[PDB]
Amino acid sequence: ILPWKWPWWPWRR
Repeated sequence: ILPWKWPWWPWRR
């Protein structure tokens, strides 16, 4: 599944 190195954490935007 997708890795875990994505940037800009995903918040309740």
